[PDB]
Order: sequence, then C-alpha cells, then structure tokens
Amino acid sequence: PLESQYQVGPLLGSGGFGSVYSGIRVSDNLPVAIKHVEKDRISDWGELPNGTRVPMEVVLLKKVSSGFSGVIRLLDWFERPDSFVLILERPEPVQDLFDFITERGALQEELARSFFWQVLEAVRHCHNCGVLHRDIKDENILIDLNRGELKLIDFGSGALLKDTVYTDFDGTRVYSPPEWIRYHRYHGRSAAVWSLGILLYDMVCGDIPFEHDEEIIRGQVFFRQRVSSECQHLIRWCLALRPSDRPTFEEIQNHPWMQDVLLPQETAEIHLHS
Ligand SMILES: CN1CCCN(c2cncc(-c3cccc(/C=C/C(=O)O)c3)n2)CC1
Repeated sequence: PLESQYQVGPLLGSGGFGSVYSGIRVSDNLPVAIKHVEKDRISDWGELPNGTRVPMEVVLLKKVSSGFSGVIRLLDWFERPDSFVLILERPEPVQDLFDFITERGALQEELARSFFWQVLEAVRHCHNCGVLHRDIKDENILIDLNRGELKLIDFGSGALLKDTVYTDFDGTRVYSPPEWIRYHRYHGRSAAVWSLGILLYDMVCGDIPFEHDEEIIRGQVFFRQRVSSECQHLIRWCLALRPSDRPTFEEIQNHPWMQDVLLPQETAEIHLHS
C-alpha cells in the first residue's frame, strides 16, 4: 500500500467527482483506474458492514460488487490523511459514451437499443442491490470496445435506494427531473427513468433535449434527427412531466422499441469494428 501496488499513469479526467488516473496493478499488470477524492468534498459518509467510516461512494460500490459486468468493480480503496483513493476496474480498450457520441454523432437505433438495454440492466442491478446512482448520463457510461459491454461508473452522487422522498441532489442538472427543478423533491426510480429518457434522446439525437430549467419544466420534446415512432414514444414516456406517468423498468424493457436486442458481442462485431 499504495505505491508498492499500483503504477500510476496519465490523468483520464477530473471534475465534481475528483481526479481519475489510468493505472496498472504491479503484481499482475492489471489495468486499473485510480480515483482520488478530497475528504473536504465528501458530503455523505456511510459505514461498512464491519463498522468503519468511509465515503458513501465506497459503501455503494461494495453493495453492487459482483461478477455482473454492467457496473464498475471496486477492487480496493485506501484512506489518506486528506483524501480517499479508489482502485477501480479498467476495460482496455475503453471509451466513454460521451466521447463515443461526440465522435460518431447520433447512433443508429440498433446500436442505441443495445446500449440502452445494457444501461437498463445495469441500473436494475444497482436498485436490486439497494443503490441509487443519481448521475446516469453519457459520461458515466464506459464502453468495453472488445466485448460490446457497457459499464456504469461514478457512484459519487449516489445514495441508498429508499421509497421515501429525496430532498437532496448533486448529480447533473440537465438530466434531473422537473419535480427536482420545481420542488427540490423526487423519488428514486421515477427520477432515474427521467434521466434514462434524457440518455436515450441523447443516444439517438446526438445531444440532450433540454439545456434550461424552463425547458425541463415544460417537457416539450423536439426531435432534431430522424427517430422512429416507437423510439419517440418510449422517450416521451420516460420524460412524462408527472413522475407517476413514467414507465417502470419492466414497461421500458417490454416496450416495442426494445424487442430483439443484439447481444453485446454481436453489437461489437457490427458496430464497434470488432
Ligand atoms: C466521468 N468521467 C469523465 C470523463 C473522463 N474520465 C474517464 C475517461 N475514460 C475512462 C475513465 C474510467 C476508466 C475506468 C474506470 C473509471 C471509473 C470512474 C468512476 O467510477 O468514477 C473511469 N474515466 C473520468 C471520469
């Protein structure tokens, strides 16, 4: 610990989340990501099943840890006097969905379907493990290019999933639902579905539908690209103004636009050159 274990590479990115670096585990040459978070910037703290003070992000990552490849794996963590260091899985090669869409523009619907399905499975995994991500968006989705597999990353805005109201929020405003903007009140799953609607619009149109509070609150969706009627319907459903008018996860995955998804590997072969 910690230098005898990891070789630090270049910075991948920094922001509200902290600073993430490329790295390699010295023992086996495993690609890893090394994420640093200042203690002064951590607003919620949790306790591990063994009783120790860690950031909520650590709690949430451990709750979702499994063989399931749809969510990033926390491999190790360290406490420093002024920060926490998270050792995370790193697919190689990888590209985040924001960069992917920036490069390629609006995605073919077949590709968007495969990607969006995988995100749905990942988010359902989180919720099933009692975790609410709260920052679902293109930047927080990694594409494992060889395997055509998507990974949800950055649980730094997340919370334990509850059935009561959330009155706090620190994810991305332009993915946040109208009830947050207007009332500073939302429920977990229905807000999650809102952000999934933004994401899906983003995949098929190449950009997000709303930039300003007034637009989010109005909820009028305009399609700037050719999008099929079935996809438009699903997007408009996820983006229903009334939270209770939004589809459940089951209804999303049962939607006609979601039928006949490609497997991850088929997705890679067809769309990722692989
Ligand atoms: C939100 N992102 C902003 C865009 C640049 N950035 C990147 C870019 N490419 C890979 C990773 C990368 C690779 C492996 C694991 C992780 C996990 C990060 C996390 O869990 O916060 C991230 N992160 C930092 C985070």
